[PDB]
Amino acid sequence: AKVVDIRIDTSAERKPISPYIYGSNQELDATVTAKRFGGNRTTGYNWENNFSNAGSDWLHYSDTYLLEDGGVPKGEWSTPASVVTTFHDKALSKNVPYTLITLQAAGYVSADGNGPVSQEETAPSSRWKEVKFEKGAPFSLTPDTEDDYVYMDEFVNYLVNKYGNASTPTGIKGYSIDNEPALWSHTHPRIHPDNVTAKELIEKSVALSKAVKKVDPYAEIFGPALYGFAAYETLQSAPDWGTEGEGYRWFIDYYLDKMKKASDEEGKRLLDVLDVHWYPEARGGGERICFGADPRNIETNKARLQAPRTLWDPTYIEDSWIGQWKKDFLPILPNLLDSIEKYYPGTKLAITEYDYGGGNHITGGIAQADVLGIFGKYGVYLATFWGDASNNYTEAGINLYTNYDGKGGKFGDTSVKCETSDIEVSSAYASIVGEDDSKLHIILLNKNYDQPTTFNFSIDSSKNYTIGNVWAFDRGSSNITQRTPIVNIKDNTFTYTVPALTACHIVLE
Ligand SMILES: [Ca+2]
Ligand SMILES: [Cl-]
Ligand SMILES: [Zn+2]
Repeated sequence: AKVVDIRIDTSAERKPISPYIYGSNQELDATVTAKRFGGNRTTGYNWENNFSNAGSDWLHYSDTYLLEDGGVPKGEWSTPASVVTTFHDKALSKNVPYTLITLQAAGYVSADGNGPVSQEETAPSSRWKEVKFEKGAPFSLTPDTEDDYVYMDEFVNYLVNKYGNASTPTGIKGYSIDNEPALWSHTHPRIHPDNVTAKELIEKSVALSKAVKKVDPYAEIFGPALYGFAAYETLQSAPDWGTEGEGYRWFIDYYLDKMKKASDEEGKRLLDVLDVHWYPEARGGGERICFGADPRNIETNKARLQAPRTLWDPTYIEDSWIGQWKKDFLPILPNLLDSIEKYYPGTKLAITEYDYGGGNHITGGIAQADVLGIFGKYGVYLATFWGDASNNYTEAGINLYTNYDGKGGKFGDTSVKCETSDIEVSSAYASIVGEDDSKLHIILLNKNYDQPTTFNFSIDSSKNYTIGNVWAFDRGSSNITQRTPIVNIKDNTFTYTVPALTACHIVLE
């Protein structure tokens, strides 16, 4: 039998878990705690008329896709910002406390919904409106659709007028500086044909942040929404990186340092949240764990289970180009957080797109639960999964934290010390509520593929626990079901054997 010791000390290493790590980009069958309006379609979205452009995703079409996909009623298609107000209204109706709205920085937004934009209609042209961050004339709630410009501060003003500012109960809390700027010239060449420079990205980020914060001083600015590691390192070989990056280990440090400098000159914080996208490059069984992975490939599934360790564990070297060539930047979350500490202390960290794959397989659910445990433990502020409602095991992984009992039961909001003797076969995360250890929550993941694992728990707490109720999912179902409670707790010790490939949430009282 495989035997693993779990040691918890409810008084030790206490740290808040940000509530907003359990979010999504799409409409999921899960209770989520943040919603992001972002990704490729948001770069060219025009709040005045709701048109947007597919870019490379579909023939550079300008059309009504976001109206249709967001479920906006036809009677509101010509109402300013109806894509965004439907998106936020839906989030509020689902009791989601954080909405993150992407603002447009690549330079232009769709003028029309008339179909493909030719290369000869690359902006500026009749097919586009130029974005300015500051109107510099009085705002209107009925923006002028006939002129040549779309104003970001006027868009924010419309939202704040409707919902209140970000400090209020219904306000939109965060705005993103566009999406994947190092891919603008690939995804949106008809808006931004040139490869983005580091200098342009800082100039725009600073200017947009200033413009937003004049309207809503409480709103959080997120950037740069980088697509993946090569953008973290060099802004995708940006044309000015050889000069701008002198003395910087990677583009992340340059971005933090320059946003801090601009904030110090301005006299207020202009970057609230360092925002990146992380689609694992980890491979197993001869393929990446996401983007077309075969769920029959057991070696891929095993690699998916271990891949979350690249986020935090210095001993884990994944099979990928990042694991091979970029060891100096792994594990990735401590590297990002260390950069924040060195170059812009107090900046938060968000993972605004990610997907570990296997979302309809038990290993996608276990990996998802592991990732959410890591985000909480290591201090990520906000995270939003990218993927649809067919990812039933990913959704179970989210609900294990946000709604394990179907009536709103949730993981605690204060992380506490919880160590496993075998980080390969298992993960375990523990939390309490506020400062109170009366209820101790434990997420316990058995990564053993084809055998049970016996866990010997030893807990140091101010309480003497007498029952552990249990909810779990497994290969039999992604529905989270209540299991027999743990009852033989002797001096805050117990033994609990869990079947192969099972994810559990234990609630001790
Ligand atoms: Ca206009
Ligand atoms: Cl990018
Ligand atoms: Zn689903």
